[PDB]
Amino acid sequence: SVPSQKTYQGSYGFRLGFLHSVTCTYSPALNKLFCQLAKTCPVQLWVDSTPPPGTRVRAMAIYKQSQHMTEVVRRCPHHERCSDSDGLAPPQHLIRVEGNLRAEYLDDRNTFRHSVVVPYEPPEVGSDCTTIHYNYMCYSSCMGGMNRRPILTIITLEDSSGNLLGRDSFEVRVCACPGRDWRTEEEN
Ligand SMILES: [Zn+2]
Repeated sequence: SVPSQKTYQGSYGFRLGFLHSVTCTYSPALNKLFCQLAKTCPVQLWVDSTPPPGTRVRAMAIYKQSQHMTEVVRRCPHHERCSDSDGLAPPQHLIRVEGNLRAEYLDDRNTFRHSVVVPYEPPEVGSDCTTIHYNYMCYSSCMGGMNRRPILTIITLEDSSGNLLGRDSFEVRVCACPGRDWRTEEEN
């Protein structure tokens, strides 16, 4: 199957935000994030009202192109074996959450898809949003992995049972020079 990618603000008015940037830059025109391998990618979570205690935030990657959407996105044969473990993320997972000991990594028993989920934290004092720092652990160009195929990251706001409360998404290109590729794609 293929996880839904339909934007859904839900009852809490959930949506993502990105900084204005290089190692990580977001293009609103392309709804696409360009980043270097294993570098911090700040993603903001915005809500109109605070969701219930127990709400969680999950991130999962899927291939963007129809002919590849059914294939599970995972790290390539080289990166899954480089022992760059952080102590929590399984080595096959493309997406990691940085600096959160409550992050949980899932390998779905029915879809076999990977995801990382953390508890939703309401904004701190003096802040209007919550920021999650993600890392992408394989290049878009990795052979035997994404192999130049574009991916989408789907972020979902879920209740304590895992039911859907909100959804947003963005394309991602993990590359050596985000700045250059961003300009090229904006141009085209
Ligand atoms: Zn790789």
